Amino acid sequence: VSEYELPEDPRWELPRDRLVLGKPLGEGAFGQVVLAEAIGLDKDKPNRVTKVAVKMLKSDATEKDLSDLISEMEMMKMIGKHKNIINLLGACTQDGPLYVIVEYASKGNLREYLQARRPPGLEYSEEQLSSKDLVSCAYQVARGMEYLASKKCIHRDLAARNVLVTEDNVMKIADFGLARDIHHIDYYKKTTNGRLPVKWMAPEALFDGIYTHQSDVWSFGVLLWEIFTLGGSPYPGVPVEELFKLLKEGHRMDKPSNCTNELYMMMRDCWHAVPSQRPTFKQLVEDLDRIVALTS
Repeated sequence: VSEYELPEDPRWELPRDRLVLGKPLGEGAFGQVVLAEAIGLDKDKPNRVTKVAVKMLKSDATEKDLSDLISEMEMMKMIGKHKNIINLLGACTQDGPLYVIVEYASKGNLREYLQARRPPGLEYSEEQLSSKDLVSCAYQVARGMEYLASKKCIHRDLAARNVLVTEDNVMKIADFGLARDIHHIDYYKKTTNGRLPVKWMAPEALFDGIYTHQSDVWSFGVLLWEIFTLGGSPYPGVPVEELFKLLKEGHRMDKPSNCTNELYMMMRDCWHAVPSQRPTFKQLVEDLDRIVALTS
């Protein structure tokens, strides 16, 4: 990207004056997000302003940070609108910093959201959620991922921290900087040493560098475990340095406390050693729907 100079796309281009920057939201690693006001997005009612989130490069940006930003933008162009995916609102691509303008989620990411609602239990440290609530979180994220897979897209970074919660408590998948398009190819091969959090990586992705929708399913299993620990961190006590060996020996996380055996069996299913023997996101959606219907 050190000189692939960005083209223009009038469909998505929003002039920089129609954007007013304010408080910073997220931080760290590959970029930076600030809260902003956008003047006349939907056009047909062009004098109202919308609260939006703006992704941009941070202070000491690297080539790959920029590459990731651009890629996130284009990927979100390809994916399209869906109820459970933070969708693209616009972009500032010419004559200044790259600005990727996306939907704003007032209630933060799923991990924070879940941790803010932990009952005063012994396995821990707002108002609590019912079982049907959590299972509905799982269901929503599953819908989003099913849609992603229908569009031949691999997220590669599916985790609680990358799921956002809206004002109406809707789940919306975010962070597409590492997302890859696998239209008309069997898999995606990763660089020699990856840039994705190890504890969410499927074994075939960690050891062999193969990414498919199935590895995303693995990640979703870890996400289930995160949801029903109400924001716990995967493989508690286990340092990354020691996870490898464990995974190569068949180690799997235990059943979280407040969790049915059906859901833990779903987690274990997502964590199958053989990728092809894992459920698809469609099957996961069907299952989670069935379970939602049988819960209160």
